[PDB]
Amino acid sequence: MTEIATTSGARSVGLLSVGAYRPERVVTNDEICQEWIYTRTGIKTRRFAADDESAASMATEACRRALSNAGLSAADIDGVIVTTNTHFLQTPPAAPMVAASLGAKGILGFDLSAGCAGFGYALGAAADMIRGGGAATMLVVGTEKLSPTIDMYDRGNCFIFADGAAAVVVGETPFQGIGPTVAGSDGEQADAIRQDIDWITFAQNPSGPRPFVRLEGPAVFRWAAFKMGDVGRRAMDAAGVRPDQIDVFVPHQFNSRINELLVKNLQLRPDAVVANDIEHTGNTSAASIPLAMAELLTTGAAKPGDLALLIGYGAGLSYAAQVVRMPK
Amino acid sequence: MTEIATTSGARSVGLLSVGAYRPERVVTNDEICQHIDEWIYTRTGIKTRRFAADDESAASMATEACRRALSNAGLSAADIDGVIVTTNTHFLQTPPAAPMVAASLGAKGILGFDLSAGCAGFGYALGAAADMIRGGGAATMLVVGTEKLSPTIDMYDRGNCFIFADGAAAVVVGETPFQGIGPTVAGSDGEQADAIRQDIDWITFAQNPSGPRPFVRLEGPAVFRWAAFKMGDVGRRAMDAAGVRPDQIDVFVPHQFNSRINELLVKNLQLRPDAVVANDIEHTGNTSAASIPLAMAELLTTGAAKPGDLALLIGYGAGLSYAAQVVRMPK
Ligand SMILES: *SCCCCCCCCCC
Ligand SMILES: *SCCCCCCCCCC
Repeated sequence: MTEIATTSGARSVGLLSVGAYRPERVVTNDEICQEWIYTRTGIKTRRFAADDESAASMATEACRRALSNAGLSAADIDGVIVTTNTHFLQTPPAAPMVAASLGAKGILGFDLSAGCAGFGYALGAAADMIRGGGAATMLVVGTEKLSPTIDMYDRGNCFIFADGAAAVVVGETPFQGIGPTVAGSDGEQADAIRQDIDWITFAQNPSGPRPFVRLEGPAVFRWAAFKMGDVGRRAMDAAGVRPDQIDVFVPHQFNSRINELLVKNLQLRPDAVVANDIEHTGNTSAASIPLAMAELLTTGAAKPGDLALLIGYGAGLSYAAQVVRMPK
Repeated sequence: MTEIATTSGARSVGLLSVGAYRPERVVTNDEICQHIDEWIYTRTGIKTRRFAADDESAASMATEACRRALSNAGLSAADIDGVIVTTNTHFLQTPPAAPMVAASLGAKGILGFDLSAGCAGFGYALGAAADMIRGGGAATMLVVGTEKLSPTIDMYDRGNCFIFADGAAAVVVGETPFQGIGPTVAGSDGEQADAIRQDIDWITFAQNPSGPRPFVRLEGPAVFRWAAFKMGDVGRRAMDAAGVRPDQIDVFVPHQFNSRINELLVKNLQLRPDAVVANDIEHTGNTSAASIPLAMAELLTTGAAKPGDLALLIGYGAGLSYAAQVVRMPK
């Protein structure tokens, strides 16, 4: 029964920085179709990536900005996790591609897919790896090129999804910066948000329709609005923080009315800042939460060290939540 | 500034069991390779491999492997707090497979995500699961490598038609009396991402689906050279991290990519003459993320390895990615 070593890393880990990338093309409600969109969803405009851009290329840019904001270079990073739904290759994964693009072609890394909640899972996994001693400093980047997956004839969701990327640096902090991860799924509602035709079935029958994103609105709305408050409470309990201590709330930027209901259910202070990046960023799935954090810090709405509650929710029916201290 | 709480989990974690699902369709070298009518065997060690049915998926096979893993641990779905699915052949951008897998086992509600790191998916997934359990995020998890690679194969690709295959195998990861999973050794060579790849991205394809379709492409010489050059060091780093010597390893479970690579690695790692070396590749081929746990499953089934034998795992593949650890054999 030979000894296998037990190891550990730094106990206190937090967000050292965030960097964000949004593509340049402003897309209006009048272009992604064929008066009440803003009212119903909270969206006015979104950003679409260029043809030559990819989830991977945007991840690279966000990571560059996150390193710069941390006072770090790529040689300081031990690992990278890319989280996404729009890396349109079965292999290779985007993480080593990003690693090489940053000039650290040899560092560990993998891709994490958990629908919209990928970021919360990816954060928790980096936190755990570092505390476990598998790394000291990591990049976690949510990146999405959703624009090509949208059926422009589907008024059900055509105005929802968008493009962009955002990265956080995660590493040793003087005090705990990332609370315990509260996560879960509802695999019985896997169909509620989906690619409608798998790629192989499509490739094997090219005379058929191509795949696009499909959404089941009432079922999604119902689930989020009514279960996400209890998830938020578990995240606050686990972190040992009270609802009234939360300065910033970053729900997934999926729909404004869902997020409005959550705020009331969660019993946060009246002055708690609630992320509304959705209005000019739309729904950027895995990139949503860190894009919203960056946006709040940019505008002055949040400050480094603010207590933020993050709740990711979406496809698979997956959610991941945690309390953090704001970076930068 | 009030301080954020931390949680804690098990210190000592291990592979409690393995469960293996192999689809029933047996495929010979003749059938998958247009160019061949015995050298494929000599050059790679592959004689046959299993192909999933048309109706089967990476997700469906994962469920089956999970059921078997649970039964092999004497546990139920009630005992699992998390599932990581690792694959390269879940052919949906969304939804992920992990939640539908969890539902399939009656553990709807439980956390889960999919992990992709080419062939090295399993080692990263095993590493991630151990980390999560020690961090207090879960107490007992399923980690399942699953692959339906058969429909990605170009039967005219003389360099790779014979390589890839279907299967799934899961491990139950949980608290043990003594440390059962050593630290994770991992890394990449992102500058060689094109070495193993889908050749046409899905969106580029979606715009011209009546033209050429995507298939798996592999630059074999490049991959052979890199594995033979690099994996010895990788193996040594995993043993060093676990605090073990080469002569202490009982079972060597390298990725089932090519038998000749794996022989070169045995010699390079300086393992014991009598160290048991995984050769599941012979009738299973390269099942990517399912390879290591399927190979563990095979050594146990044949009784070539026993539960508790000290094992060295090395995964290597696309991305150019690798992930390694010393573990005790499950079952
Ligand atoms: S909440 C996550 C939504 C992500 C959707 C991925 C795109 C699916 C359509 C592929 C054509
Ligand atoms: S070593 C990892 C091999 C994974 C191959 C995934 C399939 C890519 C081609 C899809 C058409």
